[PDB]
Amino acid sequence: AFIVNTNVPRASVPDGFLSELTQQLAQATGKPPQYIAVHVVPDQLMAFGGSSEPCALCSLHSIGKIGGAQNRSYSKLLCGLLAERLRISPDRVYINYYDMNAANVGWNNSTFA
Amino acid sequence: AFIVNTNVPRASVPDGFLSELTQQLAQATGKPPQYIAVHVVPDQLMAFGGSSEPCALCSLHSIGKIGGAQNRSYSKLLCGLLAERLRISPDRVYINYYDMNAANVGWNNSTFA
Amino acid sequence: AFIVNTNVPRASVPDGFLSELTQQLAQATGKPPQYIAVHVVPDQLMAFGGSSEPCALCSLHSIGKIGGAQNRSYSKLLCGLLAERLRISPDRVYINYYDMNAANVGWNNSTFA
Repeated sequence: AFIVNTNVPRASVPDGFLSELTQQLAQATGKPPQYIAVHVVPDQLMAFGGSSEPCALCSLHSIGKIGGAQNRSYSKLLCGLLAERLRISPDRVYINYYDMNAANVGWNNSTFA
Repeated sequence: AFIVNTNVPRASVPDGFLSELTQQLAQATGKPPQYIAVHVVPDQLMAFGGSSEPCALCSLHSIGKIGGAQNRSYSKLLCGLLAERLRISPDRVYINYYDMNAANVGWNNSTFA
Repeated sequence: AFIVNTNVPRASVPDGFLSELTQQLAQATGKPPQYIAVHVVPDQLMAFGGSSEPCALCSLHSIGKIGGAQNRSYSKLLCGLLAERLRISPDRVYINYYDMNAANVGWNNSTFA
C-alpha cells in the first residue's frame, strides 16, 4: 500500500488522483493493479522544517520490489506526482519504504506466506 | 496496537467496535486487555485494486506474539470482524504485522526494554 | 518524522505545539530542525486498555539516532510534552521507534543512500 499524509486541503486533491497513483504504482512495481492499495489523507496538521508550507509524509509497503535502485526510482515518480498534482515541493516530501515479509501481511483471512 | 484505516463512514462503525477489538485481540494474543490499544479511522480516501468499494488498511504491532501461524490466526479473526461489523470483504483488507523489539517501544516515560 | 495520533480534541492542542515538537526533537536527536517533520492527528477514535480516557499512539522514524538509551530519553521527552500540553498520562502513550535504512527513505526525488 501507498499512503500519503499531507497538509494540502481536500479540495486541492484532484479527482482521479487515487486512480493515477494506482496505475503508476502498478507500472512501477510490475504488480497487477488489483493488488495496489492507495490512501490519501489531506488537511493534516503537519510541519516540515518548522514550516507549514505544503508538505507530505508517505509510506510504501510492498512484498518485495523494494531496494536501493527501485526506491530511487519510486521517489522520483512519487515526488513528481505530488509536485504536479498537489503542488508539494519534492524537498518537503519524505517517503518511507518497507519490504514486507509475506508472512507478515494479512489478506483474505490468512497471510501471503 | 491495532490500527484500522477504512473508507467506511463513521456512521457505519457500530457502537462497541473498539471494545470488541480490544477484547478479541487480548484473547488472541494472550495479553491482558490493559496493554491493548486500538485505533479506528473511518471516512478515508482510499482505493484497493482501483476500486472505492469498502476496504481497509490495518497494522498490528506487538512485542512478540507475531509469527507465521499466529499472523494467520489474527488475520482470520480480524477479517472476520471487519466483514461482520463494517461489511468489508476479506479480500479488500491488508494487515501489516510488526514484531517490535521491546527497546523500540516507548511507554510511561521509558521503553519496555 | 514524528507522528502523534490522539483522541484529545483539536481545540485542546495548544498553539505552538508543532513548533515545540520540532525544536525539542531537533535538540534531542542533534539533527537540524530544517529536516524534522512532525504530524499531529487529534480527535481520533481510540482506546487504550479498553478505556477512552486521553491516550496517544505515536511513531518516531529516524535514520539512526535510535537505540536503547536514546529511545528512553526520547520517551521521557515526548511523554513529558504530551502530559504537559495535551494532558495525556504517560502510561497511556505508546511510541514506536523505527531505525530506517537511508536507502529506504525517499526525499527530493531520490533517497538518502
